[PDB]
Amino acid sequence: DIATLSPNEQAAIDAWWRAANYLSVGQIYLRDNPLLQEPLRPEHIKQRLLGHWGSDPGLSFVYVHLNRLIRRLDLNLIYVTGPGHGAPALLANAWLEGTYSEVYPNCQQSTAGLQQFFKQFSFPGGIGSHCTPETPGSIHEGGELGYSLSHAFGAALDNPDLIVACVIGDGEAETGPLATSWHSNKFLNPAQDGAVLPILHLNGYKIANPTLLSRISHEELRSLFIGYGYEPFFVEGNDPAILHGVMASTLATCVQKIQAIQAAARSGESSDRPMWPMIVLRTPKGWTGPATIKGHVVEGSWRSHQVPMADVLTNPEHLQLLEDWLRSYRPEELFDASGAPVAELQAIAPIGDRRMSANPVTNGGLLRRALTLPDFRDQAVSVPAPGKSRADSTRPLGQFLREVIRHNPDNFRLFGPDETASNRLDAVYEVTSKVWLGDRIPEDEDGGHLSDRGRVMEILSEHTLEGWLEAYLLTGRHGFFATYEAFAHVIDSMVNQHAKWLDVSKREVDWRAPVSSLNILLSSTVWRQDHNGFSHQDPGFIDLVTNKSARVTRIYLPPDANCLLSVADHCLRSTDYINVIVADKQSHLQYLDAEAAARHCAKGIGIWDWASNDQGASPDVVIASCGDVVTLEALAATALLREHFPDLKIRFVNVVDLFRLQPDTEHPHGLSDRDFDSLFTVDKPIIFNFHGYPWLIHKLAYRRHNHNNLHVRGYKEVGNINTPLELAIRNQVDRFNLAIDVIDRVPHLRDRGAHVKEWLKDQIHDHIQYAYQEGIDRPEINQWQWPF
Amino acid sequence: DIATLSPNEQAAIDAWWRAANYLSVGQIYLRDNPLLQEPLRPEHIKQRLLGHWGSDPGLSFVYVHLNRLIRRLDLNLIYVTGPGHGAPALLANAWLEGTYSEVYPNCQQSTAGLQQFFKQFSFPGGIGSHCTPETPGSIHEGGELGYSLSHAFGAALDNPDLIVACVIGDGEAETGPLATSWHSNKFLNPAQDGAVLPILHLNGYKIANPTLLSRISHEELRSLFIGYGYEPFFVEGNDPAILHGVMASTLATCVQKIQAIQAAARSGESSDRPMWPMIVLRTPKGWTGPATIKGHVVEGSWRSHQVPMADVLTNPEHLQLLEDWLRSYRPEELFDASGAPVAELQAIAPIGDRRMSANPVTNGGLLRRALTLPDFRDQAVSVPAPGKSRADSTRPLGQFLREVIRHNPDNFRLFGPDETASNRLDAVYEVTSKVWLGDRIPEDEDGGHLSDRGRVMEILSEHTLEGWLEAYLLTGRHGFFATYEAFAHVIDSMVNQHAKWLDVSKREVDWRAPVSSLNILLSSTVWRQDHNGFSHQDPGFIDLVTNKSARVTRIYLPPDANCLLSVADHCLRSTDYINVIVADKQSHLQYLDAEAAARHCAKGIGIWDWASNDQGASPDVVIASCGDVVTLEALAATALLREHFPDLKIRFVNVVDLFRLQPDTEHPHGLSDRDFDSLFTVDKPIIFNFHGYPWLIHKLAYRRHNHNNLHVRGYKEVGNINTPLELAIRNQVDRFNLAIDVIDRVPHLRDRGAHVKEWLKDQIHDHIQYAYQEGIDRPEINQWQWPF
Ligand SMILES: Cc1ncc(C[n+]2csc(CCOP(=O)(O)OP(=O)(O)O)c2C)c(N)n1
Ligand SMILES: Cc1ncc(C[n+]2csc(CCOP(=O)(O)OP(=O)(O)O)c2C)c(N)n1
Ligand SMILES: [Mg+2]
Ligand SMILES: [Mg+2]
Repeated sequence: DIATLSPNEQAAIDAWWRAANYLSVGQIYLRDNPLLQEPLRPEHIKQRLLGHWGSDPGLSFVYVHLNRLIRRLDLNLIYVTGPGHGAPALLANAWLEGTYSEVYPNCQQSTAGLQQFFKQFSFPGGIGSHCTPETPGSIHEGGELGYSLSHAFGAALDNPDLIVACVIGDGEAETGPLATSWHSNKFLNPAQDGAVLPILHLNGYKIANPTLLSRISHEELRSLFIGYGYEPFFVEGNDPAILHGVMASTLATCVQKIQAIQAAARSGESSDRPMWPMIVLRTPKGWTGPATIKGHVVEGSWRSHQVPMADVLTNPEHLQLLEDWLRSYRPEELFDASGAPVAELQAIAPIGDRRMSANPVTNGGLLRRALTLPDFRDQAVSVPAPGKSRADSTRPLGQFLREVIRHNPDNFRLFGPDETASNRLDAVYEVTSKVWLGDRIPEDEDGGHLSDRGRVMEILSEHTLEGWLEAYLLTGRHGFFATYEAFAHVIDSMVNQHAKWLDVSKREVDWRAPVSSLNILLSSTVWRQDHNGFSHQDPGFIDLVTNKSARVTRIYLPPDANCLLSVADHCLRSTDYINVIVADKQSHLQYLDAEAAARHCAKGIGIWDWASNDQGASPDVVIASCGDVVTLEALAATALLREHFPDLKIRFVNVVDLFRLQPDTEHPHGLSDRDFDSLFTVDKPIIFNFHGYPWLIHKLAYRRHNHNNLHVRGYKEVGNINTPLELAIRNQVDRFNLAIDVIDRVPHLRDRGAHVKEWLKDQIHDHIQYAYQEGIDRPEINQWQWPF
Repeated sequence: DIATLSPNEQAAIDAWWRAANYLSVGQIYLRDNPLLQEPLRPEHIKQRLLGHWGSDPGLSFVYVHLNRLIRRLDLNLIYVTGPGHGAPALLANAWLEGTYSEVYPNCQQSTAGLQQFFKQFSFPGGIGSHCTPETPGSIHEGGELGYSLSHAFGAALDNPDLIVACVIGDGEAETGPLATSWHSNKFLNPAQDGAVLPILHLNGYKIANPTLLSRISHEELRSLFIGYGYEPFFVEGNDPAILHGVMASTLATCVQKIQAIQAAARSGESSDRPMWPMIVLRTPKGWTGPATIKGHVVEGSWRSHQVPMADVLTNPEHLQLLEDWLRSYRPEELFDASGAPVAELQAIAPIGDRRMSANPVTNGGLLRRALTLPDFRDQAVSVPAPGKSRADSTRPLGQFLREVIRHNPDNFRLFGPDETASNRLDAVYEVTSKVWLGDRIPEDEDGGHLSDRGRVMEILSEHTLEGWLEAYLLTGRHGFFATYEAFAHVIDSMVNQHAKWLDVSKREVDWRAPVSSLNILLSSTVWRQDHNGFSHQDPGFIDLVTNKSARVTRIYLPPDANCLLSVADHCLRSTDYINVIVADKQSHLQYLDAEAAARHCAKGIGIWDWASNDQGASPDVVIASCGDVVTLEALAATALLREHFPDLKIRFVNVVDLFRLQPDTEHPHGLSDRDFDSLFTVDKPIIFNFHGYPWLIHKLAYRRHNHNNLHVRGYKEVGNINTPLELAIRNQVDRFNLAIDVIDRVPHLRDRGAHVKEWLKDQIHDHIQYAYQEGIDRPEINQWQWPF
């Protein structure tokens, strides 16, 4: 009889819901006198009110009913919260369960604890107004709307017994990212993955406008969610006495369907995509607060958002209304004399680790197991001569990722936006295929690698693809994101949200265990100009992640395949960083051996001895490169200069870890002044080729002593369509432009390099003319290799 | 008998479709011998193949059938293209119509012209592989997928007789932005707006993966689009003989419904939201190219994306197959001896301006009419004393925008992501309300401002909101975007796409008339930290738009309301810029009179005489500010310094136009070296308060002579929750931190300013302690005003 509830246990559910609402109101308003033992006075109210109330009753209404199902059916849920500004509702229920008392002993379950509990919310030196990392049992910050549903599916990607209850605000459902995330049920395998129970909180209003989904007809709303692949169940009303029975019955039915779906799939008798149940709530906005305030409707309206009454200190009448509002929950029968919840409320709280706020899944770092990585030197290419052998850069990486999948069959996934094949990572398909969970045709088997049990996630929407990965990591698993650099601006907002989550969890919150790292691989960079991607690519994503501190983000630009393996191997072991790896899929030169590449990545930046002209003497110029396309151009320029000026001494420096340039004061990761002055001399000119905007190097190396002698070339603009070398000429990162820049900077070459500079300009013109006539570069340009 | 088509006219339609397909293949592959008069040889094939073929037959199939309806029903369409990489299909049909010959006389309709026509595509010194601005009759670039449907609705926002046929690739429909854009039919008013006929090109595959929408059941697909508010019609098959009849019948029926919908709405007898017709195409991908190539299925598969055969010069067998492919269209009966389309094809082309490629709507600058702007000096606040009066900053702007709406009732709209009321722009509601076109309840009137004829567009999603505006501008109308700075990262990718469109159209394309400017207003900046927005706001959007050159983007940071009006007035007259206006909604000080604000905006950066300490003497320090919150702190610091050091001489410089700092060499807009050295002295230290990342100032003013003496304070990081003054202290942009920095930099104060520096530090500590105890700043901090 799970569907029906006894009248007495409905009272306990109702009492819990009132208590949660009372604590929600207290946090927003009160600063002292939590239990209204003495009459409310203006010194008890917070001066600045920033909390949100409109969505709080709805979140608490769902939370109390989910707790009922946990006690009876012994489930485990995590309750990903969409609105995010309904943080008071989550904290209030966590406090009642006892989770908040355990995590924060200061906010004890007593009258003194309540005063501290109310005081801290939305207060300086206290918790924030959203679901920040300080919130127990929270994986989604919720401040930026649209990513709640994708996070729900990410947390359920490999937890077969987990059920994720994601509450979505209708205002959030208008956003782009969330509209696609509904389709993510077609990538969820019932046999080996958990279930997501999305609940659409259709209160009917945003801050100031009716929501789109509330104002479409009931038939259209039902048809919309059937099209998404769900089976919608509607819970509508405004009377708690009726809604308690309806909500309990509907939730019980939905969970039975979810268990029925999983049981059939795991038995192997029904391997077909099911209609996942879904719940729609039509509760009024703020449907327990004041009805009218200033002659306007406040309950179930857009005015219920955040604070119904902002002016309470000034207006004594409003303060009386606020006091009447608190009394409406009848706190005298909810808390005992000491200030703790009465025995009635304690009896219906989940016990121990079953509590949604205390679920270990939310604090995923506790469940994180280190990846069993194979030795990457077994996939490294062979380079008997550096700079003379040619091989495909991403083929070794695909093989390495294939091995990682084999040895980590449950806690590793590969995320790629329909470009894993385009990125030349087909080696991963030799063991596992892409997960589809949809209908299949015979032509798919020949062409594509599709199966229900697939460790590679593919969908064009990079918003939901990024959402899956972030939730996957915060749950304690590992993953690798491989995409194009042209489309990195799409996930720009999501990376910022994840970046601030890691930063806060690392420093401010001490009970948050370290989660795995967010590894992003960007291929097909701006310079090659592949067939895919728009004409005007942009390396601006590298700039936007540098705004985040070096304590949370790392950027790597490996020059060849072996260095890519070392970077990939190292970054699969890190914990609390956003690693951005900029590689290129085209067949390039190979410079570093397996052992040499490993040492190079350990230093992050080093001098290439085979390319450097003279050791044991002071260099005349330091030529540095960061990317891998620009690395070839820098080497080609070095070959030209050494051929035309035999006595010129050149030191070649290649930098892989971009944040090594920052001084040691900014971060312990950066190079010290002595170490930096050793690589880049204190007085000789530095010619720096860089994949990306040339100014990013100036920002990092601004505090250095020799910054005034640093000359950076890099991406400026791209024409409509160009050959690989013509594009380099336009941005002046070409081999000839690099050689010309060296001649200008070196003092003793200004008079002696006049003849060579003229010849170099002729080469620039000659190659451009050939490009226009033939559309391709000369054969000796594509087949260039280190001559010394 | 529009539905049925005569057998003879079906032959003409088929002949046109074959001709369009033949030209599509020629552009991708051929470089000479366009009509295959001589046998195909490897010297005729392009060396590098970058064109896309998979989507080309589908686009041409729709295009030829739309042209049939234009001739018969005298419609006018624009054919917004979603795939974008199907550029060859658009150019081929433009060539056949004659539009391409007229716009580009070099590519004449002859054998010589065809050779030039094929040669230029995807070739250096030629057109690109996407729908760049060079493409006749194109408003959407299509390179970044997901924005096609929003652009279709933007183009029809005020053209009552226009019908927009938007073709959407199924892979694009997976993206987040496009999933929301389906709901934009609920903001389109049938009475006064055009219609959008979205066509879903469901070929079943992307580059390497089956598409999500193709693999859901037919019933789910139908239910999904009924939920979006459309009435889906399915056109399925692979035999052109049958599809020609079915496609013609379906298109004719859909247009009759669209005309029936508009006629009923304009008659006033049915003011209800209708079910807009929509079409789903299930044609195979590349369903006229080769069937098998290397033992794999190539037609109607993911291998048909871009080029079916990449190795043609190397493999003689593939070249044979390519030659057989071209012959399959039978070019001998499509082009005459001279190389022009036969009289049969010419007879079915639309005449003159009815051609979709020649429609003036696509080249919106031709239809652009200047906005009738009222004198902004009638909405200006009064400031008898600068820096002493306090007034709301956005209230005058809302009144000004209300006047603009009244005098421009047809070609001006205001776009706001459900924050116009929160942004304190309710003055606009005094004349026109928000457009809803959905069901309404009585509570809606009493509170919100909703009506079918509304000039304010409000949807929570910012991808579709930005998409509407960009299409609105490119169609020749005007608009104003008002949003929060915290959510500017969402429209990050869309702005870059619009930025490159304006840049290419301004320089490369000469027949593109100048469209109106994209005016973006960012309110509720990071410093105030209002209730809305996540805790960790970011001013990074300002940095990203600076990566674009100053020739396409402008950034303004007005300090008060009157300067905000002048900036808004000026930027409503500009044409080809992306104007970013960073204001703040909170009640601030007012510094500039209506006349003074006008002069200040004309110069872009000037010396405030009332705040400057001593004229006629060399300043000891130049204090500069950019934003408006930091402007108050800079003024407060000046008041402290002038109070404690009477003999200190301070020059106060306020900069509104950010790009004025760039040297005149970078752009003619920037200040000359003499002008810059006049404002900021050549040798005295400069203390620069900046709203945003402090390094952006260094990037702009790097080439200046006095850059080494420039010290920028700005946004660094934000705590979980802070008061307005505590946040400034953390970032050291506070008045006390500013005063301390001045004491350090000024050489003759480092000894005399020891006592004052200690007192300033005490003030910092004292205010922080009060904030922690009370949660609010001291009254004398909020009520500060210029004392001199
Ligand atoms: C993309 C985006 N647009 C706007 C906002 C501003 N915002 C913060 S909370 C909120 C309300 C969202 O409404 P809904 O999801 O219905 O929430 P509820 O009514 O349950 O509070 C809005 C618009 C945002 N955070 N992100
Ligand atoms: C957001 C985004 N993801 C991925 C890409 C890369 N891309 C460009 S075209 C394409 C194929 C998808 O095209 P589809 O919509 O299926 O069109 P059709 O071939 O049916 O015309 C892809 C993945 C992109 N440009 N933008
Ligand atoms: Mg809501
Ligand atoms: Mg497709």
